[PDB]
Amino acid sequence: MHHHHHHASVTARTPQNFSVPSPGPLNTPVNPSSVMSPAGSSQAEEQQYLDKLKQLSKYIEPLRRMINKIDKNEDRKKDLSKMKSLLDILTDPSKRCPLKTLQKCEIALEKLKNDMAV
Repeated sequence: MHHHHHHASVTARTPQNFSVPSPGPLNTPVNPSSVMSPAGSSQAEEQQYLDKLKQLSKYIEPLRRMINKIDKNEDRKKDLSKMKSLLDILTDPSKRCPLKTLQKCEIALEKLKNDMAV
């Protein structure tokens, strides 16, 4: 008789950002008319789309620090809305992040970097 698992209990299930479910292989359609990938060339686009969410998912933090050093400048008071926005965007809890926001955050944060580095 082992002795170690005596403190927890299986009561209800509730995942949190990739915990229980893990959609990997896409070879089982369910929606009507699904021929947007006959040759099977849509994995790198489905992977980068999610990989891009994770790409800026890192820059989403540095923004918080910027929001302070930015509001700190009366001349760059306008940029304050850029960091707070980018951060408020990339933090989308609906898991609905279109390449438009990702690409914009990357392009925006990039243009804001050139002005931050003197």
